Amino acid sequence: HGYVASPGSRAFFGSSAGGNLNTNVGRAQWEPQSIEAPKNTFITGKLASAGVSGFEPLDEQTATRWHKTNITTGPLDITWNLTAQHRTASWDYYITKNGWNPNQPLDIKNFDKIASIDGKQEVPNKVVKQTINIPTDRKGYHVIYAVWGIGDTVNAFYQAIDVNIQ
Ligand SMILES: [Cu+2]
Repeated sequence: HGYVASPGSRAFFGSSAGGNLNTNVGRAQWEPQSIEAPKNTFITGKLASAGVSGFEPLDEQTATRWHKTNITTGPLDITWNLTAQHRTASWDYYITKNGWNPNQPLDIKNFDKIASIDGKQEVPNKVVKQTINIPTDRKGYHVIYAVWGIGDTVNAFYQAIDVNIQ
């Protein structure tokens, strides 16, 4: 169990630690760490919730629905907080392509992978800090999809992150 705290994930921003910067986020208000589903679950319109019961409100998709963190292209620091550490296989990061439609359901086919970090089947610390590169053809509102792949289960934790790139 874990979430991306910086830049705050869509779920995390629904919690008090995240400033309640997103309203009406279902279970994400209280447990943004709990978006767990089998690996390689990428159902169109169900990326933000990973299809998980009680996280459905996260799947709404419009240009103005969600709070964005202002960022630049180039390096971006990602910080996870893990409420329950688990042996880890992988950390994968995706971002929406230039030209994507922020008023349509999220579809993984409209993202590129932009980073992949091997977990080495070790147990990470409670705070995990990684740096990924945001490609320079992205500007304005984009969604980063951060996926923590568990080493000793068939599951992963899924974190959609709303950013405004300038
Ligand atoms: Cu867990």
